[PDB]
Amino acid sequence: QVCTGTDMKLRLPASPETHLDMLRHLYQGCQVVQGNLELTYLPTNASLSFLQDIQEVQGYVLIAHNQVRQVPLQRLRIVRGTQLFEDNYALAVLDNGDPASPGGLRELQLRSLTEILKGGVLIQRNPQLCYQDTILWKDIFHKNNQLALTLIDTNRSRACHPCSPMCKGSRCWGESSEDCQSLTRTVCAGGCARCKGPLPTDCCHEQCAAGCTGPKHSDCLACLHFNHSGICELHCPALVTYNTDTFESMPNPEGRYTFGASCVTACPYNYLSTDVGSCTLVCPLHNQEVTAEDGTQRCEKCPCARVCYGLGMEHLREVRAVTSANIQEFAGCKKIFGSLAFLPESFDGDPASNTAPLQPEQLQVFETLEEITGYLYISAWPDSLPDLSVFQNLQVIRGRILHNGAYSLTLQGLGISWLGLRSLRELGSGLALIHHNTHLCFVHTVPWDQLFRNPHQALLHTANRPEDECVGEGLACHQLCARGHCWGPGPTQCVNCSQFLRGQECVE
Repeated sequence: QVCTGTDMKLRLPASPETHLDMLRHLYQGCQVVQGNLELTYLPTNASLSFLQDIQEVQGYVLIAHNQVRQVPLQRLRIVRGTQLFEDNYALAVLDNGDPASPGGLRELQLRSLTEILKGGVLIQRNPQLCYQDTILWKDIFHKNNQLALTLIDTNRSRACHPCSPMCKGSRCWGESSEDCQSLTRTVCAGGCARCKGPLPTDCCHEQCAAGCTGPKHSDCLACLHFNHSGICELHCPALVTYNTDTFESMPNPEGRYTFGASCVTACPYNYLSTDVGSCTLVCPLHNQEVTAEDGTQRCEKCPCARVCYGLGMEHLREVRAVTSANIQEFAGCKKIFGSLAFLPESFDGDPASNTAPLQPEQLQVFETLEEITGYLYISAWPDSLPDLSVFQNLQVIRGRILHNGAYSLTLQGLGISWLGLRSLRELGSGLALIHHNTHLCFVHTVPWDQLFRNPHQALLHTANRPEDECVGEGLACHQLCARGHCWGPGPTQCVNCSQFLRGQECVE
């Protein structure tokens, strides 16, 4: 039902051939996307039926470089704009069309889109796309949307039928009567932000987003603010309430944490239950996470300890890689509050600053690491290291921060023959992708279901050592391994032991 979004922008996928699986696993059956929704570089005949469910995007929606003729986000209603494309646009459709039939997105058919809270719209360089000029974008933009700006590229290369004859004002996202625009703001009596029609009787409860089916807080089709068990309120009920006479704090049985635009009993697995009554991925300043017995984590106020940070956080916020210059900052860590990334640059070095290449002996810094808050991205690696022994003691990747916003773990272009991640027990989020590691095997030897914690997790893989070639060398899990399942060759690599261990080897 709820899944996170992505942060790829216009970056090409590392493995385009796995792109549809990436998207299917991340979004199939997801109605609400935390963060941004991005579809970039899809093929003409791509199958995106799994995205028919999305109703809401917290951030921006980007459709770009897609030759996909149809992108059926027909249930999308609300784009919140909490983060914007180019820091300004809630919606962007870019580069759709070729330079017997041509590819390129033809129409958007967003029959459901009625609200943009923040951010503008960009529909540019899309020679095969029509009806981007047939929307009353100012109605969609919310009353409090200061960037109610739409830029349309009308230099089209395709002849199109005018909007369905059934569209009011000829306002549509397409040629069908089902592709016509609904109006929720600029048609509202009394100047109310949202309504379901032209009468004062049609004004929606203030707490409603994108319209309503009636004036009650239970009639909102979506909340502007928060959904408390179907009830829209301007805030979630205080997690801790106050005494009638003294106003002293006391637990609120009706108290909830704010999650997205919903109120929850407790924050979802791998989210932080902040003491203030909110759900985060990252604790507020001067609050540390505390792990709960139920798999949730909570943020409580500290006088804080020194904390290990990874990429995308703090002073490493603008740093996209682990290098020989910053590898030492992970010394002594059990957990990293951020991501790790090993790029060819990490291992090639960078003469611009006379920085030495990262050496394999420096990767030992992660041997004490049990948990990664963000993602682990390895697109380079010493070939002197046949496995990932470096992370053999890694137990958990929370993946709150994903690579390109999609992967909690990606490995590509390595000389490793097996992974060997003996201690890995959990993947909190995102997908994993392994590719173009033609020496690598022990891919199908670890049911990945044992590490996954939610319905949107999957392993994507390609261009690894062919399974047939690997087993042809006699490479298989030791018969002593529980279920014959392992991370690599040898009894030392068993996912579990049927008998007992000798050190890490399963023995009898």
